[PDB]
Amino acid sequence: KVFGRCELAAAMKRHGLDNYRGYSLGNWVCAAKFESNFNTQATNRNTDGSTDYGILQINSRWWCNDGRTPGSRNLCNIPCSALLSSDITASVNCAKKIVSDGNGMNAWVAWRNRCKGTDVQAWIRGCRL
Ligand SMILES: [Cl-]
Ligand SMILES: [Cl-]
Ligand SMILES: [Cl-]
Ligand SMILES: [Cl-]
Ligand SMILES: [Cl-]
Ligand code: NA
Repeated sequence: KVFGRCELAAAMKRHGLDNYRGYSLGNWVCAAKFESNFNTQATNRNTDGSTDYGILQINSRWWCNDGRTPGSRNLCNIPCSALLSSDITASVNCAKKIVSDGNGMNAWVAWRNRCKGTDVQAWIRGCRL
């Protein structure tokens, strides 16, 4: 599923991401835009053999099991394929664990390079929330 901007904002708000660990909703929408272009089916392979999955490009090196990342962890206790669903619940719940692990949203490279320090409220401007 390719979300619209306001559609995704509303879904993330319903799932408790607005101001989660102090990160306003626009931070999460901005991260999703630049990580996946709002596409739940996005995958990308990393140099070390791990793979990033879904709307927030969660990495199999630490967070999910895809059966092809030897020596990795599965800290969200999910198969990576669950992060590709049209229902974003699994991605949001895993993202909550990630952002709570000490480094905040700096875990998302695209957030750090394209969202951090910008006017992220623009990503939810005009949306009915
Ligand atoms: Cl957009
Ligand atoms: Cl915001
Ligand atoms: Cl594995
Ligand atoms: Cl949902
Ligand atoms: Cl933080
Ligand atoms: Na893994």
